[PDB]
Amino acid sequence: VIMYAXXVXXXLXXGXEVQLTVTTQYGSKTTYWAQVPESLKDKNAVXL
Amino acid sequence: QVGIGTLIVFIAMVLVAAIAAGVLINTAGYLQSKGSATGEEASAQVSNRINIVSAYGNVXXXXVDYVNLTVRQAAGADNINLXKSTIQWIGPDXATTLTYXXXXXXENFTTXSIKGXXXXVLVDQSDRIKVIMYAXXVXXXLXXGXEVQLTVTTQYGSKTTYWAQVPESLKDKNAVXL
Amino acid sequence: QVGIGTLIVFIAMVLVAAIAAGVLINTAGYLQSKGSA
Amino acid sequence: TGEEASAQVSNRINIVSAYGNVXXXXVDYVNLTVRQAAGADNINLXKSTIQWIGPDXATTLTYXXXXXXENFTTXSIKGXXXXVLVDQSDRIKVIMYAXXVXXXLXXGXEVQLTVTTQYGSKTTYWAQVPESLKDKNAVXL
Amino acid sequence: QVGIGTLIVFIAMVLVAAIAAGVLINTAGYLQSKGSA
Amino acid sequence: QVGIGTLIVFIAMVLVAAIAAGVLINTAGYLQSKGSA
Amino acid sequence: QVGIGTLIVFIAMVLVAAIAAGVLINTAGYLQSKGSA
Ligand SMILES: *[C@@H]1O[C@H](CO)[C@@H](O[C@@H]2O[C@H](C(=O)O)[C@@H](O[C@@H]3O[C@@H](C(=O)O)[C@@H](O)[C@H](OS(=O)(=O)O)[C@H]3O)[C@H](O)[C@H]2O)[C@H](O)[C@H]1O
Ligand SMILES: *[C@@H]1O[C@H](CO)[C@@H](O[C@@H]2O[C@H](C(=O)O)[C@@H](O[C@@H]3O[C@@H](C(=O)O)[C@@H](O)[C@H](OS(=O)(=O)O)[C@H]3O)[C@H](O)[C@H]2O)[C@H](O)[C@H]1O
Ligand SMILES: *[C@@H]1O[C@H](CO)[C@@H](O[C@@H]2O[C@H](C(=O)O)[C@@H](O[C@@H]3O[C@@H](C(=O)O)[C@@H](O)[C@H](OS(=O)(=O)O)[C@H]3O)[C@H](O)[C@H]2O)[C@H](O)[C@H]1O
Ligand SMILES: *[C@@H]1O[C@H](CO)[C@@H](O[C@@H]2O[C@H](C(=O)O)[C@@H](O[C@@H]3O[C@@H](C(=O)O)[C@@H](O)[C@H](OS(=O)(=O)O)[C@H]3O)[C@H](O)[C@H]2O)[C@H](O)[C@H]1O
Ligand SMILES: *[C@@H]1O[C@H](CO)[C@@H](O[C@@H]2O[C@H](C(=O)O)[C@@H](O[C@@H]3O[C@@H](C(=O)O)[C@@H](O)[C@H](OS(=O)(=O)O)[C@H]3O)[C@H](O)[C@H]2O)[C@H](O)[C@H]1O
Repeated sequence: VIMYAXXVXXXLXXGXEVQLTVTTQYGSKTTYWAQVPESLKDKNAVXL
Repeated sequence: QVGIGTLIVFIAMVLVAAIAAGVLINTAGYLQSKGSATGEEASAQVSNRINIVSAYGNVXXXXVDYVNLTVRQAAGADNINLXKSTIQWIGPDXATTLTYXXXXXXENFTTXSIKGXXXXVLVDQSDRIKVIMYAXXVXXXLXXGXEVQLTVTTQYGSKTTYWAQVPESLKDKNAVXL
Repeated sequence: QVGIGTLIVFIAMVLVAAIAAGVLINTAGYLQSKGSA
Repeated sequence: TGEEASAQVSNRINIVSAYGNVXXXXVDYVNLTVRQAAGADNINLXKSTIQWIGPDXATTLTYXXXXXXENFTTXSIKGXXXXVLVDQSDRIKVIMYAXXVXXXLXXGXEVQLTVTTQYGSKTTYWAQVPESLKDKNAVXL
Repeated sequence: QVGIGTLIVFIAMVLVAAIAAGVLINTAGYLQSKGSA
Repeated sequence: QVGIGTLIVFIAMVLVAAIAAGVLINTAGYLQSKGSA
Repeated sequence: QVGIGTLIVFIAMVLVAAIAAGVLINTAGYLQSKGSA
């Protein structure tokens, strides 16, 4: 699932946390607390 | 007619179970997110720690004016930011808690680089950053014998203590090792 | 009707235990890699 | 119920270090430096209470604004707010007048501080004054 | 009505876990202060 | 709800280990500085 | 007439859950005092 964060919000810096709820058509809800690593120094890709 | 009655009650049971089933899962949804985050932060607090390799100090006239520390990230430590860390100075005159700045003085410390690209972050195991502390701008210089207690604390809460004991004599020493 | 209600809740209890099982292993997975390092 | 109980267990307030002033020949202030625990949310120190089991008076301290009497005052060591811990890197110093709560503090005396947050998580710190305070401007209880 | 029974029993396990959780934290606090001293 | 109860108890264990780990490292910290002097 | 049956049985479940719920609450209380001491 693709999400352009610099267009949705304002491009997350370090530490910035986002709470996502993916709700299916029938109604089932899945929560994910995607928290950016507190440091992004010399990292090409991170694991939220 | 009894068939008509049980049908409507049956519709109630599937809806009542669905509500009970639903909130049973979303409650587990919150706790698993909190449980996952708690495990990561708890391990970070234990592991992401700063090791103090060495500490020296410039000597003017006969009183130590600067206190420098070469810091290195501990074993198995992720990125450590030296701007989100506070150094607590338990000296002979004051007891302030130093914070980060940008070129030292006052009740703030500055970090110059030694080996690395970033002069404020410990990216790899092989980087050393020098923590500049102005003793003449925090207390009242640092004469002989006057020891201070420094505890560098990272943002996660890891604490490293170092007793900077000035040499008992400061005569004919341009720079000494605290 | 009680049997029907039990079956729906049974699915939730199965799924809830799976979620609790999952985080337990995944947390241990991160810890072993951090511990090994 | 699930949300509240999880906050009760998880959101806790940790204590980094303690230090206090030394006037004449005794300790008059007992300052702290608190920090959020693993995954703790916003901790409002204005809604928390500190239980003081001292050598003399054993009371429960509430919050005020500059401290004396039976209250504590919270200054901000590092952060935007000075009464609530928001980020993991926030440090707030609580100030407690030991010459107002009790009759100052001498050597050997120990204080049992229980910092209970609003939700209920309790952190206990056994502040022990050093057994000698000769020629010390500040100590580390 | 089987779903109803789960709800209150669910609430119970939240509390007993909270009660169980506490006894370790405050106990470990004592050995924390005692061990340091 | 057995899974839900496991989660909160799991949060207890990590914190307790975090407290216990904090004791040993800081306790060794003072000994390190005292021993060096 | 079928709706009368599920009402009374519903009353049984909440009490049965409450009876069971208390059992863990009070039992956890004993080990809390037992464990703390
Ligand atoms: C801890 O590390 C800091 C790193 O900056 C070091 O700082 C330097 O101390 C010098 C001195 O007080 O020891 C000071 O020296 C003056 O300025 C120099 C330069 O212009 O910066 C230079 O003119 C002269 O010193 S030197 O280059 O001959 O050594 C002197 O006039 C530096 O400015 C200062 O940054 C601390 O000394 C050390 O303890
Ligand atoms: C190590 O930790 C330090 C802690 O101070 C951190 O320093 C801060 O970095 C911020 C950013 O560069 O990441 C910078 O943020 C300011 O505020 C931003 C926003 O309004 O919040 C933005 O205006 C600017 O930053 S940025 O969006 O262009 O990146 C900036 O004005 C803080 O000023 C800076 O102290 C380090 O980044 C970290 O490595
Ligand atoms: C615990 O934390 C409290 C936080 O307030 C701290 O309180 C301050 O102690 C100062 C001193 O160390 O006793 C005291 O100093 C006087 O007042 C200063 C100012 O007007 O506030 C200043 O005039 C003088 O001190 S200084 O600026 O030269 O250092 C002095 O007359 C502060 O008023 C007091 O709030 C405790 O010390 C600490 O233990
Ligand atoms: C930590 O907790 C403190 C608790 O005092 C909080 O500060 C207080 O917040 C109150 C409110 O929650 O904003 C505010 O209350 C005032 O008085 C109320 C009433 O008359 O008693 C009411 O007018 C307003 O509040 S409210 O009813 O809308 O909630 C408000 O004017 C207190 O003045 C304020 O000190 C801190 O913010 C928190 O961090
Ligand atoms: C080395 O150890 C000696 C031990 O005698 C110590 O001196 C004594 O300290 C006492 C105290 O700890 O300050 C002091 O006690 C006096 O009497 C107390 C009471 O009336 O019995 C009380 O008034 C005062 O002490 S206290 O309650 O505040 O602790 C005090 O006036 C003794 O008189 C004193 O000889 C040295 O200080 C230490 O360096």
